Amino acid sequence: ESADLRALAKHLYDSYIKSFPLTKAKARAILTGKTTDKSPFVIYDMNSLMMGEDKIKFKHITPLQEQSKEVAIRIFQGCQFRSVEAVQEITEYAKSIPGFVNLDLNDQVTLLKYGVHEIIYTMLASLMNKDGVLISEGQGFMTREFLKSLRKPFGDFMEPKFEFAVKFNALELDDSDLAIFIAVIILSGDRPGLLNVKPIEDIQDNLLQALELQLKLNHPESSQLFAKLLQKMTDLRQIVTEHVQLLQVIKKTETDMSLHPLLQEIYKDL
Amino acid sequence: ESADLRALAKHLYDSYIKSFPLTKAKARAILTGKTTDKSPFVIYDMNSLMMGEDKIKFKHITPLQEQSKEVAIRIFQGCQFRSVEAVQEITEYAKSIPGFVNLDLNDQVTLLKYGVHEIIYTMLASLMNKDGVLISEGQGFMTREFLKSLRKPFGDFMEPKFEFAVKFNALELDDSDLAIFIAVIILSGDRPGLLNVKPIEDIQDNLLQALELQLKLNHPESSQLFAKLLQKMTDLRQIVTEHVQLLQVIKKTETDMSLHPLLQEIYKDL
Amino acid sequence: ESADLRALAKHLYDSYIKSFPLTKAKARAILTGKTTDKSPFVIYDMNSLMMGEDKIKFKHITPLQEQSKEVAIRIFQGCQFRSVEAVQEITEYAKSIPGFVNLDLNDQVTLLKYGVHEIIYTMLASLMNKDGVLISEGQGFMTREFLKSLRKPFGDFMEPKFEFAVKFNALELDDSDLAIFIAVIILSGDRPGLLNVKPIEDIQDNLLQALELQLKLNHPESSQLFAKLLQKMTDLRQIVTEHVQLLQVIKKTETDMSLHPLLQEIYKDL
Amino acid sequence: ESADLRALAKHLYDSYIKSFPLTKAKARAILTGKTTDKSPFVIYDMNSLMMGEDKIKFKHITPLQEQSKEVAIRIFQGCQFRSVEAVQEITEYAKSIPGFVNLDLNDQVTLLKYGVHEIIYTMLASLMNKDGVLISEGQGFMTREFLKSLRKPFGDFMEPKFEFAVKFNALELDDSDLAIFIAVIILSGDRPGLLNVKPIEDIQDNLLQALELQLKLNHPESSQLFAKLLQKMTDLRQIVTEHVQLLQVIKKTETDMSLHPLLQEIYKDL
Ligand SMILES: CCCCCCC[C@@H]1S[C@@H](CC(=O)N(Cc2ccccc2)Cc2ccccc2)C(=O)N1CCCCc1ccc(C(=O)O)cc1
Ligand SMILES: CCCCCCC[C@@H]1S[C@@H](CC(=O)N(Cc2ccccc2)Cc2ccccc2)C(=O)N1CCCCc1ccc(C(=O)O)cc1
Ligand SMILES: CCCCCCC[C@@H]1S[C@@H](CC(=O)N(Cc2ccccc2)Cc2ccccc2)C(=O)N1CCCCc1ccc(C(=O)O)cc1
Ligand SMILES: CCCCCCC[C@@H]1S[C@@H](CC(=O)N(Cc2ccccc2)Cc2ccccc2)C(=O)N1CCCCc1ccc(C(=O)O)cc1
Repeated sequence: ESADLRALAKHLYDSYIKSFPLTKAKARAILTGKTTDKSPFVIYDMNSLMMGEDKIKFKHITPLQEQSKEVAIRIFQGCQFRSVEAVQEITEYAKSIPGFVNLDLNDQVTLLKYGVHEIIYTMLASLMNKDGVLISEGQGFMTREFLKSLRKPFGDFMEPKFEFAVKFNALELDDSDLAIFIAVIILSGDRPGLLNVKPIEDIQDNLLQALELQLKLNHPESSQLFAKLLQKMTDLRQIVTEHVQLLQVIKKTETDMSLHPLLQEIYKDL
Repeated sequence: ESADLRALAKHLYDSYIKSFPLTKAKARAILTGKTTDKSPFVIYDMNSLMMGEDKIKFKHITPLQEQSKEVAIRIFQGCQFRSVEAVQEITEYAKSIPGFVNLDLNDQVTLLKYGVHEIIYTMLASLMNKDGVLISEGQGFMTREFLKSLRKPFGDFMEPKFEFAVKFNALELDDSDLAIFIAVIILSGDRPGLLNVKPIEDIQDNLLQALELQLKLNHPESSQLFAKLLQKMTDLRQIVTEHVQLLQVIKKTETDMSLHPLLQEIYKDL
Repeated sequence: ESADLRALAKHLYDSYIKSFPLTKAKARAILTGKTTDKSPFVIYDMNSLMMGEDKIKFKHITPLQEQSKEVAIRIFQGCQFRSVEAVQEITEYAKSIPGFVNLDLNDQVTLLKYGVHEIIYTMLASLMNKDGVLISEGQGFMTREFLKSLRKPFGDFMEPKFEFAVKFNALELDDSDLAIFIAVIILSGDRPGLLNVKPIEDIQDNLLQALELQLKLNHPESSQLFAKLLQKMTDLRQIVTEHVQLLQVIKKTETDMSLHPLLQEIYKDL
Repeated sequence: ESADLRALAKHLYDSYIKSFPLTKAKARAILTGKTTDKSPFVIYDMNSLMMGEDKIKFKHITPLQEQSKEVAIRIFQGCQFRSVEAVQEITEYAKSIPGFVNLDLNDQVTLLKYGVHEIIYTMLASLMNKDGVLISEGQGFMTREFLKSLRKPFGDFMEPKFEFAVKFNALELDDSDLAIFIAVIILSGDRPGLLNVKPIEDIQDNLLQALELQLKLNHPESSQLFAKLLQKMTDLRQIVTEHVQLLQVIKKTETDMSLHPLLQEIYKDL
């Protein structure tokens, strides 16, 4: 029901609004150069990384970076802090998903467990441009080279995230559309331990129709955006696929490396 | 354009029908479909094979289980052949798509170079069911169980592909439907090295359009099929990466076997 | 380039076969293995000894235990003679080796002058077993015991070769493996009195890269065989020195035997 | 896995680092004096020789040279003074290679028994440049020709060593590299009195895999640095025995010459 779909739509909107602070909307208004209430303090090298330690809030080893826990570490054990934060919001927005919180207790988790990372890169896009990506609330702009120049491992960590973002953003999906896309993802139903599935599908349908008319409407010209959009999902897989294989490395190679429970539990290889 | 979408959809059925031997139709009839006609022989256990292997139109090596390849190695080195074939089938077909042949020969090489697999794993499905799969012109039937009983690298090869058929075939798609879905696979347009993506997406779109109306007209009581059937290429793409991982792996596991040369080159890998 | 390697192998294999009539495959077909075909006349005692040459395919002297020469010596002398044929064999296989002839002869000789012995014990390793050693076209089999009961500086010369063997043999290597293994020795590059090592050193590396891919291939389950192998040019390097000890030790014995000249020459000592 | 491999090594390095004092790196500092910090005090003859006993703590005689003990013996003992200490480090280190102590006691010792020397000559290498060898905690220095003149025996009890050092050094391997090749050494598999080897073997294989990768990574240009480095494994033994056999002489030649607790036990011909 159209009238019920705009409802469904609009319904997921405010939620996304209330579960996530850095909307694509704000995150884009901190990337262009137009308004300069406060632009993003940019990070491109060490002098700046450090300079941004004072200018920006980085509750980590302020002075050196080498001998007392190298930086890539602090820069990596950083995302993992934002991380916890993501699943916080993410899960939250999932709580609001129509009928979602009804399904098997065991499954909801699964849904979150996986779809949480896939959703992390979905969002993440609106956070970056081909010059770099914003950090800590978009209160800063870490450059693409700064990262690219890092230690043998982590060094390739993000570089493979732009090609996706660049393209994903190229569809020009505003906020109003994201939430529902963030909705579908979650109600996938093709995950391990998926106890009872048809329901998660009945839901995902609700949100596949909804989201559908949202593109047509919100993007009259964006012919085939839906198909185009749903397609992106594969992109998001490999990325999550690959990412994992990294934490697969990193930890059995960084055994002092801690890991918050929500992550400890979603960080499940394969 | 409706009517035009109507004919495109037919255009492709015809050709597909002409470029493709074992269809989902005739397969079904044979598989889970009764039609107790010219039923196939079955392989349910290692010997049950040998004691059947001599009962079919193969072409390469006789039943030699000692210093002459083991079941495993011979069944895969058999897919390859068959795949190698359908490659041309998908090729001749591809040469029937509106505007295709008009593409640059490099992209035509590309479009085909990657989508072939996806095309393949999708069609393999018209021969699968939870229990097994058609073999040798579907003149036989390999069991998911039997197959499961094979050498270490090969054992869990189909198990996860089998899962796909489950979900893919769950859509109960008919040939006229696969006919376009398969056309979309060829002109995916995101492939590496395409030098003219404009047109490749121009056609494809006219195909997503053509597809949609199809899935509609023939499945009026099943919404989001299109959007479902679409959000399936990620499963395929997923498989694609597996094959090429469960394979590259075998490269440095069967190189000594440089007794493949001309047959090894006539095949290469895909 | 793996293609390059996979062939160098068969090339050298070929030549190992063409150059070396008796192989392991056979020194094994008649050794402990069965194939009960051309059973090797055994020598367990001094008594069987004399009763043997009157049947053994030897060419020169008869089992003259009528105050005509003495056994041990006689049984030793039969070795050095063998090795002389050996050298021919090996001196030929040498030619098969990539640009082994493009090197200054003031090295080619050396390489052979020094390697030869090693290649002599490496093959002997295949003619034995914890229980003995094949003799005369393997058309015979001297015991591990009988030889122990031999004269003062003789009844305890091979033991180490046996002690050795075992180990080596345990790599269940095949002549196709050994071909390449032999090659790598020849171009040992660390031979004293070398003139232009560069080329040599280069080749042996190619060889080393061929051998290495071999074991990886030929033997898929046994890592570090390659290493467990290069750890063997050492034992051989030792055993070789035995060959000297008894020799410069033999001088003080079989010497005044001036009814030898053009024979103690044809064989000299190496 | 390359993950578990780049780790063993990493572990194996600090070990080396925290066990063996003067490193190859710290050493190559001294030898290449483009610095001033604390240059060595070189001994090029008796003239100079009696000066190290001024700025250096030469635990040996300074007044008269022959009667109340001569110079060669006054050095040799000094050589084997490090020996006892050579024990320490490795012995200490030995207990760091995973699964070491986990072996049957006796067997443990064996690895130490013999391998205790090959490392020594391995570690002495980094100590010496074509022109000589550092001595006394890297402070003092003892020339080649200086030692090349000593009493009849010792006279050349180093010349051949240098050669090896000279040649070995050229592997341009560092401590990361060594530590492992030091681990592989101890972790033999062909020692006189090895009850249970499959284990020893299974352990080295591990160190050997680590090693392999380590060399690639660190020396991407260094073609075959592996095989080559393993080749040296032979070389080290020649010297060993030669030291072994010429340490004999000095024994029955100099009957009062003692052989501190440790040394004796790890000293045995054959
Ligand atoms: C070594 C490899 C580094 C990898 C990439 C670094 C950029 C990330 S991206 C951004 C948001 C986010 O994490 N995401 C998800 C994500 C997951 C995987 C990969 C990359 C990004 C998106 C998010 C934002 C907004 C809403 C929802 C979700 C952020 O604040 N980042 C964290 C860095 C903060 C600054 C810092 C620097 C130095 C120090 C110090 O000197 O100690 C301390 C702190
Ligand atoms: C060891 C691991 C592999 C396991 C899977 C095997 C199933 C296939 S399914 C069928 C068609 C096809 O080839 N495909 C290709 C494919 C398969 C698996 C994965 C990916 C792609 C499906 C297809 C049909 C139509 C069009 C496109 C593609 C077939 O003939 N099969 C091939 C085997 C024939 C039997 C045989 C056995 C031994 C011997 C002997 O040596 O003596 C003789 C005959
Ligand atoms: C004295 C101590 C014992 C020494 C070992 C004796 C057995 C050898 S082992 C074998 C191979 C070989 O020679 N080699 C060389 C080698 C082995 C060990 C050490 C040094 C050198 C290896 C070879 C084989 C294949 C290819 C290349 C090289 C062989 O034909 N043998 C030759 C002897 C035949 C018997 C005989 C005895 C007496 C009389 C009589 O009544 O007059 C006649 C015949
Ligand atoms: C006549 C025999 C000559 C033999 C070789 C001499 C060089 C050695 S090398 C070095 C340490 C070491 O032993 N090695 C190994 C070794 C083994 C075999 C041969 C040669 C060297 C290095 C090592 C350390 C720790 C671990 C592993 C390896 C050292 O301090 N050296 C000892 C001499 C110190 C100076 C000295 C001289 C004169 C006087 C006096 O007149 O008062 C007093 C002291």
